[PDB]
Amino acid sequence: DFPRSRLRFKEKLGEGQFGEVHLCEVDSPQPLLVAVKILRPDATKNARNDFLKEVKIMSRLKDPNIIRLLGVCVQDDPLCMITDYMENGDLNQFLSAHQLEDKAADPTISYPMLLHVAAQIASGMRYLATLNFVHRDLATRNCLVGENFTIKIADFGMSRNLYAGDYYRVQGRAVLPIRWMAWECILMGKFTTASDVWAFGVTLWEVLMLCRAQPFGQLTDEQVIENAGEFFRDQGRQVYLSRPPACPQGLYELMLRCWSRESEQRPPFSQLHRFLAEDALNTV
Ligand SMILES: O=C(N[C@@H]1CNC[C@H]1c1ccccc1)c1ccc(Cl)c(COc2cnc3[nH]ccc3c2)c1
Repeated sequence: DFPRSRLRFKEKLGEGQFGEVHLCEVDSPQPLLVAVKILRPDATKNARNDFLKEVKIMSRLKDPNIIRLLGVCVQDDPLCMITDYMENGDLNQFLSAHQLEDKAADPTISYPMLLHVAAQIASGMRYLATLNFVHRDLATRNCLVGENFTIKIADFGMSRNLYAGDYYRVQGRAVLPIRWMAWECILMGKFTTASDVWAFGVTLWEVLMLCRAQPFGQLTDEQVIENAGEFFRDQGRQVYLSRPPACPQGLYELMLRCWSRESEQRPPFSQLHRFLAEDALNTV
């Protein structure tokens, strides 16, 4: 374990339902930067329980493209959770700050780098699928960026003010990221690896949009939920995200497969990874 006194708190990186995250320095790792989650100052008994369960969940996750648990604070110390610090933060904010490189002639990013970003996400999801672990909230806002466009999948919950518009809230119900959700999730509220594939399709759409636009952004929440009904009724009235400017038709057809009505017809993450890492390179 690790002593809290050995951590040197530098800045606040975020705040959630049952904890808050700080950038810390460590001078005796056994000047190293890490991210540390601690209880909120109004921490309840309920929050502490959720914190302990989060540690158990994160102890499971061991993959280059999933955030990893480096340690926890000592038994006697106030609770903390330590992970790698991803120095470029939020993938949504990161991509937002770039535009697609102009081949003919302001930080930019190339189409092959967008493929590399998306492939890393697919590799992380491929790993989670081997654990039969369902993410339930895959989106660029839940991905983190490190050095050299390294991507790790995380999950920061559904309460951040910055992304409030990405969730549909009804009193007494689970909060729902409806614009990322497969039709069967919207109608029947249950999540699978196949619905993670659907969300990956939307996440891939985000990446190729350079996070410039909300999925179905000109449709209301009510219209997005009704669209799920049109998938169910299967009478050809359902609608899809449009092809991003940066997205070749061949890659768009991959995305459309992620949004297949039948869960079994959606590509597995192994197929998605292969396409993004290899096939798509002839579309450059
Ligand atoms: O995502 C976490 N927890 C989810 C929720 N439950 C299980 C787990 C999960 C992982 C992966 C997939 C699904 C769920 C989580 C927990 C603690 C900490 Cl400190 C961080 C890292 O925060 C960082 C690291 N670098 C940063 N740079 C700039 C900001 C920033 C924040 C993330």
